[PDB]
This record gives sequence, structure tokens and C-alpha cells, in this order.
Amino acid sequence: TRFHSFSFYELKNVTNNFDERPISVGGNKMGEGGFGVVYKGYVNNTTVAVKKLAAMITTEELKQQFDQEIKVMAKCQHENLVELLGFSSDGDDLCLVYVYMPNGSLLDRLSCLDGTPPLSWHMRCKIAQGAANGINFLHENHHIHRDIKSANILLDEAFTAKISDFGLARASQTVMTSRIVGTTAYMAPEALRGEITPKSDIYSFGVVLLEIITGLPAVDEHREPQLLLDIKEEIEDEEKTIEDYIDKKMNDADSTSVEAMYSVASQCLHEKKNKRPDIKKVQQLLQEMT
Ligand SMILES: CC(C)Nc1cc(Nc2ncc(C#N)cn2)ncc1C(=O)NC[C@@H](F)C(C)(C)O
Repeated sequence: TRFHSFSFYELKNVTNNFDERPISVGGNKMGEGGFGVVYKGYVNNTTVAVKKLAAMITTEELKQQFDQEIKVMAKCQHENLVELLGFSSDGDDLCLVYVYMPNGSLLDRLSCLDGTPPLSWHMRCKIAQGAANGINFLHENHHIHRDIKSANILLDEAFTAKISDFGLARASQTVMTSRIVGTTAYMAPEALRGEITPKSDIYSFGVVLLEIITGLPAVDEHREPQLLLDIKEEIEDEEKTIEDYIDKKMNDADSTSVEAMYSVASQCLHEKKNKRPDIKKVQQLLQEMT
């Protein structure tokens, strides 16, 4: 509940003065998003993940997300969610300290970033389950994630799914905003129009399920089709099948359970929010799959 307050200068030292070069070329950079850069850190015998908030066009605004990340982190602690260890305010330089995830993000593991071997269909089902449980806990606690994507599903040594990035998270199937925030490749139709509903989180999870099946990122500029959702259309319009897209980097994948995960994904991806299943139903269908 109550978080440790680190001083900016402690964090600078622990991250080799926020060395922005990738860990692959001897830097501290593990990844980046639109609102910040994540660094590897070594605080008091603990390897940590330091997210330093930054405009990658946002104002501050940034501080609103900082207060929101801590507020949700204080109330939401669970087996399938990341754990915040601390924070740093000092001027415009805002940092959040997390538990270091040895298997990084689902997005990076599906693309085998840095020579990691491809994920077994067995681990993929475990991840899908864990990721769904984390969303259930957030919803049961009247919270909408708003940024469900494979980059925001982190993995430990045992490949346990851990939902991250709560900077956009909101306490709660029809609320309204103005100013649309999130990742468009994953965003539900209603979400792109201002609607704040837990049903949007489910849609996004369907996009994640297709990435899990195919090993393909939601959007790829140098791919035909660019969008993974266009391949969902091709399946539903008999122009192609799910087998034509099952990740070729698997051997333990059986069309039986693969078609089952696709069935769940298809329901998650219903155009009309009320036709989509709730998180508890998604959980049921995934536990039924194995
Ligand atoms: C950056 C990402 C691609 N990557 C990570 C995120 C992370 N923790 C973290 N926790 C919570 C939040 C938030 N909000 C962000 N980051 N811990 C480790 C990583 C990471 O990259 N670990 C290294 C492994 F991916 C590997 C050794 C295979 O490179």
C-alpha cells in the first residue's frame, strides 16, 4: 500500500545516468512507450525496472498519469499484476520503480527479441489465462485498464502473466471523456469515440489473443495486411482459415485448442460492446480450452 520514496539522484546512479542505449548494446534501456522509457536498475541488492515518464506530445498531464499509477497501484495488488516498489517526484523528472521482469513483455517474446526461444503453445495458454485473471481482478475492483496490449503484459521467470501500465487506468458500460487516450491498433470502436467502458478492455484482449495465436504484432507497416484485424475478416469471410495463420514457430500447437482460443478472441472482438463476453466468461472459456 504505502510506497518507498526514492530520490532522483539515487535512480540516476542505479541506471548509469539513465543510459538510453539498449541493454543489447551495453545500455540500460529495456523499452519505451509514448509516456516514458523503462531502464534496468540495481537498487539495494534488487534488480529493478525504472520507468522515467517523458513526452514521446503530452504536457503534464504526465503528472496526472503519475498520481493515477500510484493511486491504482496502492489499491490493486495481485498475482497477475506488476508490483510497484517506489517512486520519485523531483521537479519535472518523474520515476516509478517496479519489480524486474526476467522475461520482459509478451510482445517482445512473441517476436523473439534478443534471441529468446519462441514461446510453446503450452506457455501461450498459461499467459492468456494469467492475463485474463489480472483483467478480472481490475474489473472486480471497479477499474478499467484502458491500455491492454501485449507490450503491457509482462512475464516473470516462470512465464506468469503480469499486467502493467496503469497511468491511463480509471475507476468505474457507458462513461464519456473527450481527448482519446490509448494505443489505436488495440483500441475498441467505442474507445476511439470517447466511451470509457470495461468492455473496451475485452476487445483489446482479443487483439492480444490473435497476437498469441499468430505470433504477429497487431499492426506492422511492412506487412500485408498491415493490421492483424484484417486477417480476422479474411477468416470470417472464408478467404483464409485460422490454420493459415497459426504461428509457424510452435510445435506443441494443436488445432483443437488453437481454434478454441480463436473462438474466445472472435467473441472478444464483437463490434457491438454488449455482444462481447465479460471477463469472468472469458476466464471460463480459457480454463475450458485446457
Ligand atoms: C520495458 C519492457 C519491454 N521490458 C521489461 C519491463 C520490466 N518491468 C516493468 N514493470 C512495469 C512497467 C510499467 N508500467 C514497466 N516495466 N522488467 C523487465 C523488462 C525487460 O526487458 N526484462 C529483460 C528481458 F526482457 C530479457 C532478459 C529477455 O531481455
